Amino acid sequence: LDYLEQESGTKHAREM
Amino acid sequence: RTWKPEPDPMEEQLKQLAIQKAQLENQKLQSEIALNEAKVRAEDAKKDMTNLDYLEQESGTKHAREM
Repeated sequence: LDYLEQESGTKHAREM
Repeated sequence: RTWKPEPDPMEEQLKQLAIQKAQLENQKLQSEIALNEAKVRAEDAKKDMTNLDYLEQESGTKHAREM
């Protein structure tokens, strides 16, 4: 899950 | 002639417990193989995460997201 979120930019999107 | 060798309760049981022990040992080995496979999968996931972190750092994606 952490790899998919990092690859898809979901973490970056949620950071903003 | 009419002599039936009496069975020994103890010596009887012990054998049943030894059979149970053998079965339990086989199940223990199976569980150990399962655990080793699970650890292999976990290490593969960690390797994938490390590869992702290396690619992001090399390509500057981390720097881009930092801004």
